[PDB]
Amino acid sequence: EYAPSPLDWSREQADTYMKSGGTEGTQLQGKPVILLTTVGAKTGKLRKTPLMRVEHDGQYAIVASLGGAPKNPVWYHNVVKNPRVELQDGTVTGDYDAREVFGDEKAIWWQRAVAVWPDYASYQTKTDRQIPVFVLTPVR
Amino acid sequence: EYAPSPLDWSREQADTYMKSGGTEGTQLQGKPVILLTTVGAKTGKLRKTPLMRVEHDGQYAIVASLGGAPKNPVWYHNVVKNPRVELQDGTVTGDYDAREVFGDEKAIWWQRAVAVWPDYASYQTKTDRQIPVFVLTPVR
Ligand SMILES: C[C@H](OP(=O)(O)OC[C@@H](O)[C@@H](O)[C@@H](O)Cn1c2nc(=O)[nH]c(=O)c-2cc2ccc(O)cc21)C(=O)N[C@@H](CCC(=O)N[C@@H](CCC(=O)N[C@@H](CCC(=O)O)C(=O)O)C(=O)O)C(=O)O
Ligand SMILES: C[C@H](OP(=O)(O)OC[C@@H](O)[C@@H](O)[C@@H](O)Cn1c2nc(=O)[nH]c(=O)c-2cc2ccc(O)cc21)C(=O)N[C@@H](CCC(=O)N[C@@H](CCC(=O)O)C(=O)O)C(=O)O
Repeated sequence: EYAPSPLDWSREQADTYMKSGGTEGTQLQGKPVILLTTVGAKTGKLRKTPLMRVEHDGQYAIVASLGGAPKNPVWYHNVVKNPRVELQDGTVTGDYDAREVFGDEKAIWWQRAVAVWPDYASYQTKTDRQIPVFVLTPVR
Repeated sequence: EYAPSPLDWSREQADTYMKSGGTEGTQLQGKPVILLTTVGAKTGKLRKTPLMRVEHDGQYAIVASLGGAPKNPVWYHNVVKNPRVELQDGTVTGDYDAREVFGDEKAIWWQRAVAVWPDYASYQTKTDRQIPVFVLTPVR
């Protein structure tokens, strides 16, 4: 009662990430965090979203978890509509194309994500909604 | 003169800016440079555009001119359609609302811009078309 909401923390972390040029706000419980920029599905405004860092050979994966909620985070719809995103990993920023993965291809990235953030597994057991995963490829 | 083509240079400067987290690529002939993020008017894709830094009390101005050429840079149309932009000044990134300015209000910012980059004045004498200027106001 009177404490900030999980959404307030997320906003604050994003802000710190931006103000600091990727030097602060890059961690959550000692695990690395990236900053995603998406284009609003409806408004066309830039939205900043801290997410866990899941990386393999220059590609990143992002997970639309929101704890184990019934409904996807709003940013999920931004990525689907506008797959050109920006991902900042510490001081390094790049543009990427995002592609939702399914089945066996997803299970690969899902395992890599759980290795970074074990709670993802627990999130999935809390809900029948299949937690989306996108794979991000640098533009070349 | 062994200069790179203006497109290639722009891409490269933007890239350096992004890779370095605003620590490199922030200068052009000893004058400061910002990195503008816009949403494509038609595609909805993120575009990164290095521009001269023109600043006053937390607001920025940006000037739309490739030399004194007949047609506006294409990013001009992105800002008109999608006035919510991002501006990176060195390590600092923020969200801004952009509005095109005219008459007396423009002349104020035009003076500040010429102080930073005198060539702007010369660009305007090469064309009857009035070189656009936007004023960017922080939001959030
Ligand atoms: C070719 C095009 O680039 P541009 O026209 O944005 O280039 C303008 C240049 O000014 C920039 O490269 C700029 O970075 C250069 N520059 C500077 N330029 C300055 O002006 N001022 C400065 O102070 C400055 C400083 C500066 C300092 C260092 C440096 O390295 C460069 C600097 C492009 O990327 N094309 C791409 C993307 C274009 C795009 O955004 N496309 C939109 C299309 C929206 C549109 O145009 N809508 C209508 C237009 C119709 C109409 O106009 O009525 C349509 O296409 O139907 C989208 O994605 O949606 C492509 O073809 O794919
Ligand atoms: C409430 C909403 O948030 P959301 O995008 O649904 O999801 C909440 C997010 O904070 C949340 O998903 C993540 O940021 C939280 N989060 C992680 N969330 C995850 O899902 N996965 C992670 O791995 C993760 C890691 C993480 C690490 C650190 C941290 O601080 C937060 C982390 C929001 O930001 N609303 C904004 C923007 C909404 C938006 O994009 N609007 C759209 C359309 C909206 C409409 O249709 O009404 C538009 O502009 O077009 C607003 O209402 O103005």
